[PDB]
Amino acid sequence: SRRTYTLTDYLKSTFRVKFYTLQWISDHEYLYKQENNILLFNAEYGNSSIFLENSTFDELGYSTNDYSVSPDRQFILFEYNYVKQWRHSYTASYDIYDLNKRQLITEERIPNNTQWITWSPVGHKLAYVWNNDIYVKNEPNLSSQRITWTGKENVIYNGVTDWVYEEEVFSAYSALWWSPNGTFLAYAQFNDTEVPLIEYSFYSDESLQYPKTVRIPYPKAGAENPTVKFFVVDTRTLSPNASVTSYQIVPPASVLIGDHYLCGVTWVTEERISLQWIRRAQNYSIIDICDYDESTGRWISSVARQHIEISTTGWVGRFRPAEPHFTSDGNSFYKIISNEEGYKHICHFQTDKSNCTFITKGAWEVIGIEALTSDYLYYISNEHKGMPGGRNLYRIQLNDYTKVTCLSCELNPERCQYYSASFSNKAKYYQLRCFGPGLPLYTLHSSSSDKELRVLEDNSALDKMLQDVQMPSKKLDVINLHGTKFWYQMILPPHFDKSKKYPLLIEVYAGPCSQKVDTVFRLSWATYLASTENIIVASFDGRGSGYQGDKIMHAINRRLGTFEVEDQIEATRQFSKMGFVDDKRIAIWGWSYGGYVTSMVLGAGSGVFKCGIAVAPVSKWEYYDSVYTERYMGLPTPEDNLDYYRNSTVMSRAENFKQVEYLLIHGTADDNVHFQQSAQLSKALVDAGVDFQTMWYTDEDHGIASNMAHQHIYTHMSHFLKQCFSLP
Amino acid sequence: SRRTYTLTDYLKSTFRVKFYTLQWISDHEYLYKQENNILLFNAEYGNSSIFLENSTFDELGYSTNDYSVSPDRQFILFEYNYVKQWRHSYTASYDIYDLNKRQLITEERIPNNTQWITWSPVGHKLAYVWNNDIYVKNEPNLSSQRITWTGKENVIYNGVTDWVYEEEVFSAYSALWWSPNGTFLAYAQFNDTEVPLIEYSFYSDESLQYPKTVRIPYPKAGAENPTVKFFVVDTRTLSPNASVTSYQIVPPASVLIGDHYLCGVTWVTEERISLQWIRRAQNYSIIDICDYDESTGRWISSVARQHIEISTTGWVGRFRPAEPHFTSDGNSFYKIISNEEGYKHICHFQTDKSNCTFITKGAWEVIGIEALTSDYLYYISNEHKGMPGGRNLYRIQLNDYTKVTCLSCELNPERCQYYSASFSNKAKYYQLRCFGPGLPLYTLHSSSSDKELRVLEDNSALDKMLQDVQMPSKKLDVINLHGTKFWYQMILPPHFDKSKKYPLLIEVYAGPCSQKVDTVFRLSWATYLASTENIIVASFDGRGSGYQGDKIMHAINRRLGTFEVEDQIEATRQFSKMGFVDDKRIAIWGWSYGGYVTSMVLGAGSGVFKCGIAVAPVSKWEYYDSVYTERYMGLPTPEDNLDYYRNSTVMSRAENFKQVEYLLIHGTADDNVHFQQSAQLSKALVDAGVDFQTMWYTDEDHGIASNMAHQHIYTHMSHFLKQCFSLP
Ligand SMILES: *[C@@H]1O[C@H](CO)[C@@H](O[C@@H]2O[C@H](CO)[C@@H](O[C@@H]3O[C@H](CO)[C@@H](O)[C@H](O)[C@@H]3O)[C@H](O)[C@H]2NC(C)=O)[C@H](O)[C@H]1NC(C)=O
Ligand SMILES: *[C@@H]1O[C@H](CO)[C@@H](O[C@@H]2O[C@H](CO)[C@@H](O)[C@H](O)[C@H]2NC(C)=O)[C@H](O)[C@H]1NC(C)=O
Ligand SMILES: *[C@@H]1O[C@H](CO)[C@@H](O[C@@H]2O[C@H](CO)[C@@H](O)[C@H](O)[C@H]2NC(C)=O)[C@H](O)[C@H]1NC(C)=O
Ligand SMILES: *[C@@H]1O[C@H](CO)[C@@H](O[C@@H]2O[C@H](CO)[C@@H](O)[C@H](O)[C@H]2NC(C)=O)[C@H](O)[C@H]1NC(C)=O
Ligand SMILES: Cn1c(=O)c2c(nc(N3CC[NH2+]CC3)n2Cc2ccccc2)n(C)c1=O
Ligand SMILES: Cn1c(=O)c2c(nc(N3CC[NH2+]CC3)n2Cc2ccccc2)n(C)c1=O
Ligand SMILES: Cn1c(=O)c2c(nc(N3CC[NH2+]CC3)n2Cc2ccccc2)n(C)c1=O
Ligand SMILES: Cn1c(=O)c2c(nc(N3CC[NH2+]CC3)n2Cc2ccccc2)n(C)c1=O
Ligand SMILES: *[C@@H]1O[C@H](CO)[C@@H](O)[C@H](O)[C@H]1NC(C)=O
Ligand SMILES: *[C@@H]1O[C@H](CO)[C@@H](O)[C@H](O)[C@H]1NC(C)=O
Ligand SMILES: *[C@@H]1O[C@H](CO)[C@@H](O)[C@H](O)[C@H]1NC(C)=O
Ligand SMILES: *[C@@H]1O[C@H](CO)[C@@H](O)[C@H](O)[C@H]1NC(C)=O
Ligand SMILES: *[C@@H]1O[C@H](CO)[C@@H](O)[C@H](O)[C@H]1NC(C)=O
Ligand SMILES: *[C@@H]1O[C@H](CO)[C@@H](O)[C@H](O)[C@H]1NC(C)=O
Ligand SMILES: *[C@@H]1O[C@H](CO)[C@@H](O)[C@H](O)[C@H]1NC(C)=O
Ligand SMILES: *[C@@H]1O[C@H](CO)[C@@H](O)[C@H](O)[C@H]1NC(C)=O
Repeated sequence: SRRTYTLTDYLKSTFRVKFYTLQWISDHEYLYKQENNILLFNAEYGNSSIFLENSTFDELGYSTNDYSVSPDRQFILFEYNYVKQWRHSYTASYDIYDLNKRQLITEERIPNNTQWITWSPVGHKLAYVWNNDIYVKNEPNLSSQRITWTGKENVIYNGVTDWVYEEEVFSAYSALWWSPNGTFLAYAQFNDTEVPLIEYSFYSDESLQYPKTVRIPYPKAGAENPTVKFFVVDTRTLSPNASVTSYQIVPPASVLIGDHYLCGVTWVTEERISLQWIRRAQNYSIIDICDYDESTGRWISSVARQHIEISTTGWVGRFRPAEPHFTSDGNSFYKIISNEEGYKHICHFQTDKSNCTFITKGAWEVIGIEALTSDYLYYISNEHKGMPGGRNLYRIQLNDYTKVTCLSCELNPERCQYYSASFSNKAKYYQLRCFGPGLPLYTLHSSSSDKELRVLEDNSALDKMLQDVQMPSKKLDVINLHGTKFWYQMILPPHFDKSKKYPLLIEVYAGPCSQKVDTVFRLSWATYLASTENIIVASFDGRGSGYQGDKIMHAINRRLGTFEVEDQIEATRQFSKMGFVDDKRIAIWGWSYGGYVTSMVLGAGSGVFKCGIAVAPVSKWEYYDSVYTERYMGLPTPEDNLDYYRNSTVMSRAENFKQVEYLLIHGTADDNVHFQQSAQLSKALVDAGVDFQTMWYTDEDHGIASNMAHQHIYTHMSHFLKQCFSLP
Repeated sequence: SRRTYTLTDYLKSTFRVKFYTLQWISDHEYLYKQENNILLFNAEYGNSSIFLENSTFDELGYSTNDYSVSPDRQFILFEYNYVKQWRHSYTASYDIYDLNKRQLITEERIPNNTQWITWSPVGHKLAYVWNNDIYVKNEPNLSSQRITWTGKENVIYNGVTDWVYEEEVFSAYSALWWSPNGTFLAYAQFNDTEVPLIEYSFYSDESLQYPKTVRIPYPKAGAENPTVKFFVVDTRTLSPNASVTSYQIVPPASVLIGDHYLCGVTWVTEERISLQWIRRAQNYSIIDICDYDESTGRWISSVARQHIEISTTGWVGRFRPAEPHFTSDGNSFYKIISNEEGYKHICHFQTDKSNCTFITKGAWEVIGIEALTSDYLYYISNEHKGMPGGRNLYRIQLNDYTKVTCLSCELNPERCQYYSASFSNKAKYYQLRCFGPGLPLYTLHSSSSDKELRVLEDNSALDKMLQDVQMPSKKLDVINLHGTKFWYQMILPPHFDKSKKYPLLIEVYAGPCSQKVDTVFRLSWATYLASTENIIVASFDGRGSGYQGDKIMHAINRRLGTFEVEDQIEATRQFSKMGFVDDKRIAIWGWSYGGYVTSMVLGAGSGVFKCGIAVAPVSKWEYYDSVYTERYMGLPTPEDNLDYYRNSTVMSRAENFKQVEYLLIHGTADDNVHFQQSAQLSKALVDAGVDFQTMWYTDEDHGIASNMAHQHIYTHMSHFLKQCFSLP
């Protein structure tokens, strides 16, 4: 008999899952890193030529973290000195190389500690942020022109997001957007003057005698939020002895009236820009299409060019409103919005008309719009086979919504049921990325007749390797809760014995619009637990989960910690009846919202779970950030939703932990879910005379992802579970 | 059958040990709190009368935390609104109550948040500290006179100590001293301007949305230290419109030359004061006796009145240089110093001459000088039976040092071997306090006849309750390590069967001048471990331990973490050979320095210990305070002792932890041994791939003493030990 997938196999990634990352640079060509050099492929034929010899990297005096070729191909940025900040943010040093002269620009260099940098969409202009201010370099070798003067550490950010905007609104650090042709440079200014500071200790290397205190303007629920300003700069007049020509665009009056967020920016044409704003409440957003007035430099908005989007049952969009996809000429756009029935579908809008027309419909949802031509619209949805945890690429005819074809559905039906796509510049070619249920598969296709063209990466090596290991099997199925069909997944140990009662581990996320059940292939900790430790690992998507319509997703609106926690319990009760499950050994674990749900479940007193592990959990919503929290909970005031904020804390269920074995884990430098959350929960448990276990991870943040900490937590969690399940 | 002493019995103090706290107020009277009344006792004839009826307390309107009667018995101070700060410091509100007119002073009340307050030694003058400044009230009903104007939060302290002086030098918050007749008020001023701040999070009550950051000027080893100034205020001129008459006394040149500490103050007569100073190196201290010059108001210092004390093998004194005890006239004094053999004994000094004469001698040590009269000196020593862990009261005739009597040695030889004493004014009577090995016994005696007069408290009630429980016995004995005899104690389970093999827990402190082996009776966690769980708990005092001469104590000078750690290992190795120890089940635990030694031992790779628990340990000397650390280690510089600071960290031993089960515990609000110490240690263990267990305690300080935390830590450690010993 073979061997099993071990914890070390997981921790050291002994079984490599290959991928194929390419960067389109034209309607038919893409850059790809092979053996350290940047190759240039011609999708059409498959022939490649060298674009940058690995040799050039060696001659640089540092490790190249990332590269970015200019749109006209005359220059390339070299990113080094990478220093991570939050989830997307970081600082770095940059060198600009001249691909013509095949030399390295040395005059007027990009500054040290640059916060963000980007080429214009055409040519080779540059805009970057340094010390919270924006700078523009029209030519690599020329000196930069300062765009903003208000930048102030921890107070005013120009061109980059503050903490909450990076994490909860844009999911990006960048807040700069060049116009299609480089005339205009739009940017947002964030003002955190009145945002309270979260403070926590950072111990750093053993050599530091006194700990450092980290301070971050971070708006917790109901607190003062950062304010925002959007401007469009006319770069044509940037001159050393000239002022900066910029125009401030404000949101329509229906949002300007109170606290709001800027949630999206889309350039339509050189003279048309679409701004998307949302009220602080987040159930009311509006798109404002503004046109440039050549005679005054103003950006004008009109009531006819404005489009509202609200939600009466919940919040708008999944984590933010979906983005508008404009036609080439900008006279109309396609965007995903909720149906009359609550399902997210593509609607066609006239830029200056309010009524829109849905072009897709059904008891399923469009995930996103991937590409748009004059003739077609390509999108991703979970329509196929009615499985919401599946994803496929579809193409619909614009002049006939009856003609919709599925480009990926039948390519490899057993191996591939979960895809994402990447199209070349005018959608003439697309790369399909299959993430499971079988081994990932990357392939290239021509939009003309949808020919397979060629395989880019098929993971044959991993496949050869895995046939010698006793892998667990993954099965998806459905169970009915309160008249609704909900999906679950179970990772089952190899050589499954129906007569044996296996211990069961429930892995949970369960946050609003979460999806823990899908057909994605993963080599994870659960793979190990099932393969070597014979533990069945299962996940369930109940009320509050996404991609199945707003009736399901919005079910937990204003009441986080109720129906989603309850469904995890009821679903587990059903699993516990299966003959091959040892109902006396059921555990539950989760990270983040999953840690919160795990804790609420253990504190429910259901008698269904023997033990559980919460990693970096929210323990009280008033401790989490304003943007995410308020979106689902409203404000913690008696006039709004205070009662539901107060009875949804983990601390309120403290007494009930006397019935279970609990492991609470948290990184001390978590800037996201503050260590404070676990500190407050451990204290209430201690105050209740409840015994449990904890594990802090010094200086680790929300991902507890440094190499050693990562190995350590999974090793520590595996020992705790084995002890809970009486496993040798 | 019988009950055993349980964890709950320990945690809830079911078996109460009683004591008898009294306050001498004259040569033959003392106050005592009984049934909440303040009683006035007459030692002569044993009769008693009510000094303050408890009715008074009931009429107050707040919980009276404590009280202090004025020396002339006309007023009484009531302390309420007590709020603890560090180990000795706290703030409170105070009412003054007139005993004659049995009414409460309501005019010119003492301010709230007062930091320290004390009556003058005679009369009823008051001196108090508020907002870091000193104030004097000549009468309870009169407005106070401000004495200092430099008070400043976290910077300048007048009349009270800063953090390090409080914890390591004075072992008190108070820094003011009235002269015997109340003429002068001396006080020290501490300047923390250049002391770095230790910063850490305090989460507070669950309702606090954002954690607060605590900041304390705290000097770590080798860092900038607080500076001090000493003044004597002539209180006779205090008047609403008069300036403050004061004189600054500076240390002698030999100490003034560099960083130093004021370590003690002793009023000799109304016109003579003794200041004791020590160099930052702490192997050099000097006593400077200053005389008041009536014609100029200054306090004059002279070389003939200066006395130097140094140490060539280590530091001066035990934790500070011993204090001088002056005769009534102030022409000579008695003080404990190390003799030529390295044993601490009483030397008689002439105030204006440098040579002294020893009045005690032998291979044992004087612990302290308790009282002094024109004809006798009373002291406590461990001479009896040659056991360093025993304590007795002796009286030596001043005109004939060969004449010494032991006053407590034979009162109750079996029950009482560890005494402390408290003498009335002029040493006419003394209360004797017996702490073990039997149950505590408090007695009152007459000094003229040395008759026992009466038993104040004999704990006969506790004795009765304990006859019904299976109590463990405590045995003290000796072993030889490298040719030197050292003491150890073992708490043995009831019905100790010399033939069975019991698990063994080593409880360690082992810091410089520590004494974990004594004849004190204690109802502890260990009592429960022996009585209920049948675990032998042992302690051992090896190299570095105190009360056995400098050769033993100074053995670890400049090398903490070496010999005392090795001695714990070798002694246990010998214990494991005694026959009744299950060598497969030996553990070690300790708090503070003991937590440090516990960790160094586990990291030694001796294979002797299966597991250990360290509570709030030091992990690296450079992280601990300057006063304590430098005393034994010198400076962490390559010029001085850096090499020994560097290889004495627990982290340097991380790799050896892979062989043991370890539990690391620390309170997050520990202001003494910063959480940073365990946080840096766990980070090193994670980095080395070591699995271990952790337990933080939210908002708990160095004592992890809140009621619920106390129960929680011991319950958690019991579970861990029992699991390590395979005990159900
Ligand atoms: C205020 O003072 C009066 C005394 O003047 C207090 O009354 C005394 O209270 C104590 C404590 O309850 C009584 O003692 C008890 O005696 C029996 C022995 O027979 C013993 O079993 C108990 O353990 C305890 O020792 C004492 O007899 C009683 N004395 C008088 C004169 O009544 C009163 O309690 C005080 N007020 C408060 C509320 O503290
Ligand atoms: C950032 O926002 C703050 C408001 O919180 C602005 O501060 C105000 O500025 C005006 C004009 O300078 C003053 O009259 C107010 O007293 C300020 N209020 C506060 C709270 O300071 C600040 O000007 C904004 N900064 C930018 C660049 O827009
Ligand atoms: C907070 O309180 C609400 C209202 O009492 C709880 O909602 C109820 O939950 C029970 C389930 O035990 C249902 O049977 C009721 O119908 C619910 N009432 C409402 C108004 O919907 C809610 O569960 C509590 N939240 C938490 C996290 O405990
Ligand atoms: C730090 O290093 C010193 C020097 O090597 C250690 O002291 C030696 O310890 C060995 C083994 O116990 C003895 O045999 C040597 O005689 C010691 N040398 C000296 C000069 O003392 C010391 O133990 C180390 N400190 C720690 C905590 O490991
Ligand atoms: C838009 N805009 C600007 O352009 C601008 C500016 N501040 C400056 N300078 C700051 C110090 N040097 C001189 C002024 N300029 C540049 C400028 C202004 C007017 C004429 C020429 C150049 N601010 C604060 C601004 O908001
Ligand atoms: C398991 N889990 C989560 O829970 C989760 C999550 N992403 C989010 N949010 C969207 C991105 N930014 C804010 C958080 N959460 C929800 C959450 C995280 C932490 C605290 C509270 C809620 N992901 C990607 C995830 O895998
Ligand atoms: C010793 N001494 C003092 O006495 C003193 C003082 N500061 C004051 N006052 C502060 C505000 N009111 C007036 C001055 N006084 C009191 C005082 C000085 C001179 C005559 C009368 C009263 N300082 C700083 C000082 O060191
Ligand atoms: C067990 N243990 C200790 O260890 C200890 C101690 N007292 C001290 N020092 C003297 C008084 N105040 C400062 C510390 N330490 C030694 C120590 C404590 C914390 C860190 C490093 C050394 N006590 C009374 C004690 O019982
Ligand atoms: C550069 O490319 C060559 C093939 O063109 C390859 O053999 C070589 O390994 C590469 N250099 C490296 C190791 O970066
Ligand atoms: C591919 O080959 C064709 C010739 O058929 C050539 O024109 C084209 O430039 C090549 N592209 C690359 C990048 O190799
Ligand atoms: C801009 O101003 C600077 C002032 O030093 C001057 O040297 C430069 O020539 C000016 N630019 C022009 C040509 O207008
Ligand atoms: C939007 O949310 C707010 C909660 O702050 C609520 O009061 C308001 O009625 C909501 N509007 C809609 C359309 O439901
Ligand atoms: C004790 O009795 C003596 C006389 O016998 C008396 O002077 C004294 O005041 C009494 N003490 C008390 C406090 O009762
Ligand atoms: C405190 O010390 C600083 C130097 O560290 C000095 O500047 C300051 O004046 C001192 N303050 C007092 C009141 O002694
Ligand atoms: C002190 O001076 C004040 C006025 O400044 C006056 O009212 C008061 O009477 C004076 N007190 C004395 C003791 O002279
Ligand atoms: C006191 O310590 C210093 C510095 O560590 C040392 O140089 C000196 O020799 C010591 N003094 C004596 C008398 O040992």
